[PDB]
Amino acid sequence: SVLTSTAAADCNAAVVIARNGSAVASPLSACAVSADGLSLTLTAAATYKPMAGDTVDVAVSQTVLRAGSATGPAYVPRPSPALITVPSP
Repeated sequence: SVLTSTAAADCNAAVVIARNGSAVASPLSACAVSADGLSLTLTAAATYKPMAGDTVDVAVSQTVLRAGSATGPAYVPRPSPALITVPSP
């Protein structure tokens, strides 16, 4: 997968970051993708630090991130947010 656009505003509109049902506004400052495209490379915001817990999902009906390619099928929300072992108690 690859991001169609990588502007600061565009990055925050692609995913929703929450913890215990409470979301976080503009949790990122930038975004990118790995060379092989098998993983994302997100730049965090300055309002939190790593403490081994978090969760993340994708915004409903978003089109910024597309699998296959930048012109392939788009991502859709998971049944539940995926786990991230970083910024939250």
